[PDB]
Amino acid sequence: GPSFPEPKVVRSQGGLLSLKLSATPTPLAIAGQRATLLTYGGSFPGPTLRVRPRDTVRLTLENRLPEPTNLHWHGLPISPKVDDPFLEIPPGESWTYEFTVPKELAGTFWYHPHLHGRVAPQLFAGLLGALVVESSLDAIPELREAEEHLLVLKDLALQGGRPAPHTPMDWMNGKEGDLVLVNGALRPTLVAQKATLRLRLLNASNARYYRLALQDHPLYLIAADGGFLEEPLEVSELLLAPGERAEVLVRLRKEGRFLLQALPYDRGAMGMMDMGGMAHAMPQGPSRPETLLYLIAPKNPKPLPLPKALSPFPTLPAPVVTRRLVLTEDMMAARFFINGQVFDHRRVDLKGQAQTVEVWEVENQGDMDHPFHLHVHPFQVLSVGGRPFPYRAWKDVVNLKAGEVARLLVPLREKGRTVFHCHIVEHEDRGMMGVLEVG
Ligand SMILES: [Hg+2]
Ligand SMILES: [Hg+2]
Ligand SMILES: [Hg+2]
Ligand SMILES: [Hg+2]
Repeated sequence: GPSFPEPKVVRSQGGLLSLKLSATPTPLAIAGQRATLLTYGGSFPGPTLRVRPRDTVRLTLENRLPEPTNLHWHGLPISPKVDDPFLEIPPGESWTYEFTVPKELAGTFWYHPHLHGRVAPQLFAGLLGALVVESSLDAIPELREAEEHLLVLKDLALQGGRPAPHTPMDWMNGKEGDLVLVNGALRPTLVAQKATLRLRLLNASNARYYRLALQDHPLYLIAADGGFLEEPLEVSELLLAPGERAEVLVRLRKEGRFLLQALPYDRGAMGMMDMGGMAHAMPQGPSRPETLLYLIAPKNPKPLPLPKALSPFPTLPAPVVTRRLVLTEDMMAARFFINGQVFDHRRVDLKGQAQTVEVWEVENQGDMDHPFHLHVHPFQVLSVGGRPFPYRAWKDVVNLKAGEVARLLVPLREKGRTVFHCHIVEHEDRGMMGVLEVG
């Protein structure tokens, strides 16, 4: 097959993507070994769904797992009556998700389970795939002529031919694995045919961070989680927290082999030690560097010029309310809180008005990085840690380091009950989630 493995794409036809997927234990070959994973569509990752604004999506999910499951349409500003975080599909049963892709939308999104208490083991086992919303912007020559690839960043650990079980420590930290894969492949080679690459990036890991850097090259950020930036932004590196997406242009500068690496990064994971007194928690420190893929540049590369502009970001109406949501931890209990409470599906925590804008101040008072996700309502990050964000774009996950405050501009779109939570998914399963009702 192609040197660079990417999930099979399923495209809308005549404005309709109609597809049946089964969530099923699947024997496959992964990273040179045989394993049974939990998959959608018999593959890991699941198939990439590729749609356009105004398309109809009709997706029937059949649950062939021994426990309930559902789908979360991550990043999609659709109704929570469709993207229903409380819906349970029992084992053996099916459910059809039907929605229209919003008109003003573009980017890389994804799908995976969202059932409180069950997310971490299901996601870790392989239940995830990408969804790409194509844009008329993709037709401008500076993007059209680029070579495009999806990179699904997901790690895994195997034990006895199956995903390794969660340990107590995994529930405290979020589980990371030793197999650090791209599209389910171990350190694949991307033999570029064009001098400009357009890479769509997805962190589908439970807890692992990817501090992305390509040897000898900057990256040009062109999209965040849920849409384009206003113009390309040059960066020397790019951190993708769990749940985040980005799109970058890579402008290959000379012939040769360049490593795309996940550089060392300390997200505040903890170990346990006993040094003659203490049996207490201790910092793991930074992750070890990982090579994600080998990028081979073509002969005499001459990259396209960058787009001078992408998409103008809407200036939003003036906000009508400010929220404050404080994140805390009880590490030894593996419990996690928002404003001093754990999730209760019966309890509404915030009540907001559709079509108004809110300011959300999210404060991490813990010692671990916590990536904060809000369903249904994409937001504009104004600042994090008191530093203004260097671009305007739609996001749905924002990373907060220990002590940091994020200030978000949150337009409320669809009416109904939805959730917000930490995207270190073990933390969500262990309580770090709340309920927003929009009316
Ligand atoms: Hg998610
Ligand atoms: Hg979720
Ligand atoms: Hg110690
Ligand atoms: Hg968290």
